[PDB]
Amino acid sequence: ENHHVDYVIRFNYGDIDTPEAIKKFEVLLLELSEVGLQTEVRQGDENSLFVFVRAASKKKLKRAVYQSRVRDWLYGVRNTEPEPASSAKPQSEAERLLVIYHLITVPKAEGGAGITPRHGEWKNVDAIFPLHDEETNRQCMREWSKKTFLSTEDLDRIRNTFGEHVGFYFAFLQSYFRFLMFPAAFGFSCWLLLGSFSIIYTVVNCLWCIVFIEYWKRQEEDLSCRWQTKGVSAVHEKRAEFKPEKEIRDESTGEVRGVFPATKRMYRQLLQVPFALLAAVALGAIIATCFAIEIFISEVYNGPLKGYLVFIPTILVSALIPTMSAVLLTVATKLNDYENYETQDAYKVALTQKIFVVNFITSYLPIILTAFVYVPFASRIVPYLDVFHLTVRPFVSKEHAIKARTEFSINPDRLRKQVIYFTVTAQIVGFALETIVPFVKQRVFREYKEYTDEDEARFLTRVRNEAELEDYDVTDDLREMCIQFGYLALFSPVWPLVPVSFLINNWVELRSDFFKICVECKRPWPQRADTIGPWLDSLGFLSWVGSITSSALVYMFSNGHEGPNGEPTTIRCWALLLTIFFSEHLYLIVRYAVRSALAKLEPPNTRRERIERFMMRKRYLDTVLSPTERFWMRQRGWKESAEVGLSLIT
Amino acid sequence: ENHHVDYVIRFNYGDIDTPEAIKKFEVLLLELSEVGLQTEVRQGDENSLFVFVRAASKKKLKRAVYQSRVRDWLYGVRNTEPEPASSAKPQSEAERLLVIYHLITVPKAEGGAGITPRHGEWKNVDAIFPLHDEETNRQCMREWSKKTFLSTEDLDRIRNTFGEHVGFYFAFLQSYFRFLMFPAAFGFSCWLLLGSFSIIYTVVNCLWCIVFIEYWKRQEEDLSCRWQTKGVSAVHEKRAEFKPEKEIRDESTGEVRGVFPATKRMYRQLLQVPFALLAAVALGAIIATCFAIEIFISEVYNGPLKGYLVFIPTILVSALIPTMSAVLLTVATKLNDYENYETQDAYKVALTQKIFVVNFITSYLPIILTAFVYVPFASRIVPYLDVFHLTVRPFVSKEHAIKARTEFSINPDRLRKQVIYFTVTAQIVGFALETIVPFVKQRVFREYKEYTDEDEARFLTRVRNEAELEDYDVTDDLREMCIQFGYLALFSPVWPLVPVSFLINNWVELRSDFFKICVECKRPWPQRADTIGPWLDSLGFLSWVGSITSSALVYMFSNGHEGPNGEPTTIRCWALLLTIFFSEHLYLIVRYAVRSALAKLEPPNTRRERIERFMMRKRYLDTVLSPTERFWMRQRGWKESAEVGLSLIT
Ligand SMILES: [Ca+2]
Ligand SMILES: [Ca+2]
Ligand SMILES: [Ca+2]
Ligand SMILES: [Ca+2]
Repeated sequence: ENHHVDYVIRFNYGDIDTPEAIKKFEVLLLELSEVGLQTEVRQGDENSLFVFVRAASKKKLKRAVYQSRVRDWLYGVRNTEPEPASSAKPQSEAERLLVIYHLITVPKAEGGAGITPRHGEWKNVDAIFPLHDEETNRQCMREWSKKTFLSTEDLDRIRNTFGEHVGFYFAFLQSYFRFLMFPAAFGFSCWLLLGSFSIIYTVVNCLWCIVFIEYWKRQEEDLSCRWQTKGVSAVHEKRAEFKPEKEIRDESTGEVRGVFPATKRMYRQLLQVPFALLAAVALGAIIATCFAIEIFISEVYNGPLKGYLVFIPTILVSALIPTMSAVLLTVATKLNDYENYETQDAYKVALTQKIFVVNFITSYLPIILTAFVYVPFASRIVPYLDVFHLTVRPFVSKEHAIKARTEFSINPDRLRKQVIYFTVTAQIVGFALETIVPFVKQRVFREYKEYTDEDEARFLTRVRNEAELEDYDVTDDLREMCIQFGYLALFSPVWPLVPVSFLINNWVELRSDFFKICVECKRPWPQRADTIGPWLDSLGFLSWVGSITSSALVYMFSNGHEGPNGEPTTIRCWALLLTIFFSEHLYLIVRYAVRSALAKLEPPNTRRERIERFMMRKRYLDTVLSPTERFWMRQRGWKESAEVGLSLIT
Repeated sequence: ENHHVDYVIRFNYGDIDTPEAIKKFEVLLLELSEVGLQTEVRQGDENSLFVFVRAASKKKLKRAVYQSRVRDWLYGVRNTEPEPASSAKPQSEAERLLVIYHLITVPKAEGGAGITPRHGEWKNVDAIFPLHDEETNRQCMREWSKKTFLSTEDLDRIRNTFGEHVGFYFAFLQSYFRFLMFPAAFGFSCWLLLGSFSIIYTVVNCLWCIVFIEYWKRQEEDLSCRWQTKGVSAVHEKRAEFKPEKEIRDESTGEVRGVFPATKRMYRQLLQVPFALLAAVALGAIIATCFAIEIFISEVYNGPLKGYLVFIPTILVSALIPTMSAVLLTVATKLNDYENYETQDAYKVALTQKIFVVNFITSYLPIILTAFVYVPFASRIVPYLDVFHLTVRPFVSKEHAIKARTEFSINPDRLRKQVIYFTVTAQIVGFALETIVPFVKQRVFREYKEYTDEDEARFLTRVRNEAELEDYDVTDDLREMCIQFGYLALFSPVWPLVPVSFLINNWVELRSDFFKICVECKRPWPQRADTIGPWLDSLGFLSWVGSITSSALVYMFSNGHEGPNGEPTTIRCWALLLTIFFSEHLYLIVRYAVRSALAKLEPPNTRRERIERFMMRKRYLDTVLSPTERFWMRQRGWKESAEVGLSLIT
């Protein structure tokens, strides 16, 4: 059905001249041939060729699979000895696709073709992608669209098709959804019986966050052992953009390495603090200014055309936060390039960590402003917001803009409504923008280009359609789930139905993300992983911060949703600070206890890998490696000493 | 000089009858013979026999050394393949002593004699100890009593004589002493230029604590790799008191294990929280009551005989804290037995962790009471201390006991004097009680018993003298150094010469502890370790708590040593809490940054062990282990595809 194709290499010739294009193309085909791959060339687009790649021989494929397994075993990623090359069948499509992707991409010295798409020698090579298995995808979709949980076999199927990175994301999402049943039930019970800002709800929520994060750390270790990816960072793919200072030739492996000093990288990484403060200043200024405009227009201004003016600040936010975030992403990418980052995974993790500052600010600063600035203050702030009258100055006359005032009186529904928005309406709108609109845009761009050799015209047209799809990044889905967890950890006391909303959304999220991968995206090459990465630390940080924000909220809103109704008078700053101190430190103590208790419970795959390391070393040992003297002359054997002892005893 | 003796086994017959003593002694000698050891029996004391133990054959010793190395390698403690048994010489005296100690003590099923001193089958066996190498000890003492730092070779000598546990203690002490030069110089500079309660001193002190602890974690990893003890917990010696529930026979090693459920142990370990609260209540009650008596007698009471009454509370503390601590140690030992603890190291670590609560309370609660109870309060507390007049009631008449009052006026030198005591006078008195008085007591008890065969009478008399010496526990010295670090981390802003005192004391402490080990204690058997153990976590906790206490002190005593002179009026509780919040979280952020920066700097022995694991697996691999088809039929080799691409581009 896929015509035995492993990868499609898109070669762009449109932006270059014919002689250089022909020379580069011949070089590409020669490298593919010399690395043991079979090529077929077809017209991809009007400006690109499709190089269809396949293992040229079953023997060569078995040899490459065996060498990949041997490299994994040598670097300790697996403990079982690699089976001989005659029995080296790819145990899944993900393994064959990974071996062939490495053959195409790893440098010539490392034993492959050095095709680095969108890099120096290969800027014409635009994309290297495998083909979707449409029947398997549709079977999986229809099968687990009718179940509650995905089986371990279902997760293994995802891993065997899309690799362990996508597999880890779906395993984490399934575990998060399963753990969300407890907070969903408990928060519905609290919303029914206690209402919001309940001490018992906040305590149980913090405890649940602790338990889920520690459980997932343990489960990640277990799953990376079960998928044979534990310690996979030892064989992380280098990135071709890495600029080494000197070239050193280690003696263990007869190769030059290209060293770069770690301390110099740390000096360059000092710039992350200024980047973070820049992003905080810019994004917080935009968000707080739009919040002040929103407050003025919606609650201070009392002139004509109030809806058409209250839609102003939401528009400005929706236009300016994406733009400022794109600028900050450009700055973060330039800083990530300045830091050198030998490996692609290190580069990706560092960029994700820089972007997490922007994510935190844009996701949580609105609710933080409403909760800890608008509610306690803003009876003392709205006198300073008369200056924002000019935002309504263009649409209404100067006198009507001035005579539009009333007692400010803070809205006690503002915070609950903002939390309900971010945890329900944002979820629905994000589902729409994430699955529906890209799908419709793809179908529209297809029928636009489709409206205005005979035996492979269908396969080739569907390959040309797959070539237009989006490039799936599992980091985006992990980011979304971690930001959602942050909402739960930080602001769930405001509205205890947040975990119910997240439970429903995450059940739908598994299926809709799988659909997006299978239908709206090119099939990702089966990248490996032994963890969700920096997102685990992000979740730990969010839960820590939530222990502070939730306790602050429970203190401030003890008297109800109004709490300090605009005035900071009722808030005793020492009692708020003491609440925060004891809550955060009870959090840290309970987290330490839970982590230490879970460290005493070794999971089965982890114990099996430890025992297997022992057994491998035992096999190795079994196959290879196969005056003063007058003091001791007094009592010959153990019996003479026994009689001397008897004589001394009696 | 030691007559080739490896171990001396002290067999006590005094508390049993002659037939049972003879039977037990014959069983002991038979086990020693059957495990390959040569025995010689002499009269140890009037109530004990000395069994002198030696490897019966150089071949048997080489075989036992080879088997020990093979076990270490199989469990991953070392990565280099064990050399053959014909080249299996003990590379140090510590290795031979460890192999022979294991031969004597590990159970019969594990391949040794099952002699467990002071246990069921062996309650008569009182002690198993090696003999000191007096010439080597005296050479080391005289050699590094004349140097500033001990060389890496000196530390290796300590490890090669006394094992890696003692070696880790001395390495930690040397590193701590070396790092103390920075705080000593900086604190002397601050005491000269700024005085006490300086913000810059407190900041620099917290930063130094962070850096030293993270550096020592890194150095512990490096040193355990250099001493081939990394991961030594995989071969931790089991403890004979362990009560298994079921007996399971794992298939990897053909042996029964004796499983006990970890969750049941965790249930039993829940009792540690009640023990900790009990110890806190009892010790804090004693300490606070004696502090109130001290305050009343010294500053409220103004009658006759004031010195003979002010010595009352110090006496009561010195008598009651040791007694209450012995009771709490009995309770902690019973709780440690209730928890089952398969291995001896786990038992020891758990008992040390239970005792650390008592250590923290008794070491720091006096200064904490003075700093955060006596200074802010105690103008509002001394009205409640008239009830303590009865403590002076026995020595003075009732009227003289009543008419002994004056304005309370808190002493502004109390806190500085208490800190100076705990950091200088306690150090000197502890040096005395630790080295001088045990030495003199030993010499006195010797000449008492020495006052009121001909060729080995000197060796035998010195073995009988060594048999009386104390049993060295390196945990005591680690406890002392960690409590000292706690004083530095918690209360150094009060008096910035604390690190100078600790620098001098720790230089003397290296030499005096080595002297105590070599002269006042039996030679410890060469127990292994890859860390100082729970004391690293204790240091981290103490530095964390110090970030809170030091910032609180700097806030409270901004106006000088008087600070809040008895009244809590000048202390703004929100400003104190905000100071604590920002100080502790700046601490945690800086600690995270320093830990992450140090994780990027792999030390040489660590990198060497990783590369050696790779090389060992490479040696193992080198010795053993040696319709759709019409799509691909269009272009045969890389050249036909090249011409198809050329025509398509044209
Ligand atoms: Ca979504
Ligand atoms: Ca998603
Ligand atoms: Ca000492
Ligand atoms: Ca000592």
